[PDB]
Amino acid sequence: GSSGSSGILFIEKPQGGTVKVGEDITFIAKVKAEDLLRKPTIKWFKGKWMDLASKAGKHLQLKETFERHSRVYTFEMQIIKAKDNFAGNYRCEVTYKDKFDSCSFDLEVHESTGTTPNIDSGPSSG
Repeated sequence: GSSGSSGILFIEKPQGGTVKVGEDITFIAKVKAEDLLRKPTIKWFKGKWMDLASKAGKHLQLKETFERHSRVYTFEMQIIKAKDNFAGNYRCEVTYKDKFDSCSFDLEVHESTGTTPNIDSGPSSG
């Protein structure tokens, strides 16, 4: 197990997944906050240069919410009509007054069914 962690700041992390072509997927990402006057900013990226941040407009839409109840923020990433181009390696950058944290995940895109299924191979149920 090559996983090392120690009292990380980024409470929750956006666990990558696999969305079908044309489907809509959302990610979760929370951060430990102490102050209220200040608010941390999150920037979503993709590929090498592709910055989802600027891509957010139609096919993509980001989300952000604050919870003074626990002083923790929760940023989400709503991806609409996920195209085969949305697949690859994602990245997250959150620069907070206190400390900064970054996390990256993986996203997969499967071809949405269109025409009748072809000869398959394997067991079935139901």
